[PDB]
Amino acid sequence: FQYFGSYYCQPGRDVIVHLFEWKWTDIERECQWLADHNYCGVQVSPPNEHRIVTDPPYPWWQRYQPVSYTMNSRSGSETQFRNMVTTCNNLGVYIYVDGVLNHMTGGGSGTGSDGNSFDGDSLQYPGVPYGPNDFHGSDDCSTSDGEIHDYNNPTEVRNCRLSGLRDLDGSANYVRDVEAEFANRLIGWGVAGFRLDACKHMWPGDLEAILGRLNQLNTQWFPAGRNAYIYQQVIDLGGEAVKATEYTYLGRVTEFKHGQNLGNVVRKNNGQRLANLVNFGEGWGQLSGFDALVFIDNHDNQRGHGAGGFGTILTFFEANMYKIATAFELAWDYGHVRLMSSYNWPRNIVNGVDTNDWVGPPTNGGGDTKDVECFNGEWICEHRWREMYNMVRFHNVAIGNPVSNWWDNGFQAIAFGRGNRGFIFINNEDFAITQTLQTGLPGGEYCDVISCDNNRPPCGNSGGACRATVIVNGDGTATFDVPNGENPMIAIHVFL
Ligand SMILES: OC[C@H]1O[C@H](O[C@H]2[C@H](O)[C@@H](O)[C@@H](O[C@H]3[C@H](O)[C@@H](O)[C@@H](O[C@H]4[C@H](O)[C@@H](O)[C@@H](O[C@H]5[C@H](O)[C@@H](O)[C@@H](O[C@H]6[C@H](O)[C@@H](O)[C@@H](O)O[C@@H]6CO)O[C@@H]5CO)O[C@@H]4CO)O[C@@H]3CO)O[C@@H]2CO)[C@H](O)[C@@H](O)[C@@H]1O
Ligand SMILES: OC[C@H]1O[C@H](O[C@H]2[C@H](O)[C@@H](O)[C@@H](O[C@H]3[C@H](O)[C@@H](O)[C@@H](O[C@H]4[C@H](O)[C@@H](O)[C@@H](O)O[C@@H]4CO)O[C@@H]3CO)O[C@@H]2CO)[C@H](O)[C@@H](O)[C@@H]1O
Ligand SMILES: [Ca+2]
Ligand SMILES: [Cl-]
Repeated sequence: FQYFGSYYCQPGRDVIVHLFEWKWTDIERECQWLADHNYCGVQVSPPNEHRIVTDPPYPWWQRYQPVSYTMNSRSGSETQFRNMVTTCNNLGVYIYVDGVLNHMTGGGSGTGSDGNSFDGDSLQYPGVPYGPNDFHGSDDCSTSDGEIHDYNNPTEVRNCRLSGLRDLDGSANYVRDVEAEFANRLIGWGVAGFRLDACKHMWPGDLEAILGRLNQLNTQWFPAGRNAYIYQQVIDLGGEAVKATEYTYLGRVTEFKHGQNLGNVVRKNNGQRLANLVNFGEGWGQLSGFDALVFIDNHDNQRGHGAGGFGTILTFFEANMYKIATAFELAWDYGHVRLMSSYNWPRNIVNGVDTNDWVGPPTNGGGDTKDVECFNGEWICEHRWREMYNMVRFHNVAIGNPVSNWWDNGFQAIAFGRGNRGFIFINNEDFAITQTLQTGLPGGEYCDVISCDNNRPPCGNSGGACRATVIVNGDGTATFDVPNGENPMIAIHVFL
């Protein structure tokens, strides 16, 4: 039985970006920028035919209610999808499909994004086709409303309806065949892998049966005999009967503890200290790095969906702390890193819940999506922020080097290197620090890539606040002058 947790990237590329609700034409155009900045790939929103919800008007979450496995979605047509995949693959930037296999729609009836009808009440999905026999039901789920309530009951979690979403019978050969045909069609077009939605709600044995039906990647671009890359969404913050460790034998698993812990640390919640990150990773009770897909925030928890709440996870709304957490995550050596890329919406937290957590992407009406224009107040484009992409370059130069030359002052300042390739100093204190440290880097003149454009003089001041150059002495020490406040961190590194 094959393992699907290994990704495939061009040399010098590694980090993934979730281009949440981006249209295919925009992702196709973005792949040139992503390749130039040595990102490895893109997670795309569910591309199959999905529900069109008009009350409320065209929420993002309509794409998590499949109507069929045809390929006309809010992000564009099948033609536009295949154009995107071909162009991106040709640039060495790969595509990971948000694959929604646990369920179809909730209740009610309507027309999906490709003109096929559905009826959640009668369990009729003629575009597939699925009927009542293809779903779990009262024989499989004994809760009074048929929905999931008790996360200490694995059978309930896996056989009942997640928030009323009609729950497919993943044990049936027909459903396994239909879902593998969908995945294999995507793979045949050049898709490199999948973010598998709601895997906590599916039996690992059913996922194993589906994955065992997959074809290997398309050799127009990928090496012969290469399994697709599979990472599985399982929210495991402890204290439940379904565990992430149940899924790691199939592929990687989303490590939600990672963003919870880094959010709490950088926020200094309940007396947390940055110095505690000295052993961050598996030693914090998390998955092994090889098993983990890691990220500061995702499309659910930036808007309170999933575990819930707004006092821990860091997002673009907390931009300064968010950059600190992401910089640490990119400079560290733990997990496959995914960066969220968001759109703005009128987040309105009332009694701990965002009342507008349903709002979809920038739109002119009718359920369309507007062309991306980064930094216009509608598209956030975190992956295009200099502090992000320069730390992606830092991360790339550092690939294969362990953490070295760790230093901490005991509280909210840390520093560490990656072999002889890069060094970062993070000052999360409310004061300024002047500290000479062994960097492990060759002597020379370096630029702070958090504030400057380049890694060596001329440093480049496109952001307007490029700091004075950092001198690494012949002995490898450098004196770091890091004021507290905005971007309170200095990162330096060598060239490839
Ligand atoms: O139709 C009848 C039906 O109406 C109501 O339900 C509807 C609901 O109000 C409406 O918002 C929508 O549901 C959305 C959902 O709100 C969105 O979040 C989105 O859900 C997908 C999500 O984006 C995915 O990333 C993925 O995340 C899931 C996890 O896989 C789950 O495990 C679960 O996390 C739980 C976690 O595991 C636990 O440890 C604990 O922390 O609690 C968490 C749950 O709070 O939830 C997350 C986040 O949703 O999977 C989701 C599904 O793909 O998209 C949904 C579909 O559009 O549609 C509902 C159906 O109409 C009403 O509430 C029902 O009672 C009623 O039967
Ligand atoms: O070439 C395009 C642009 O490049 C340069 O802009 C950079 C910035 O120098 C970076 O600092 C960063 O900008 C982020 C910023 O770090 C982040 O804090 C956030 O700022 C928001 C803020 O959250 C919000 O409160 C409010 O004040 O609006 C700010 C943004 O206007 O988001 C910024 C990105 O929008 O990344 C950009 C792009 O790399 C250069 O300075 C620009 O002149 C240039 O157009
Ligand atoms: Ca299920
Ligand atoms: Cl996810």
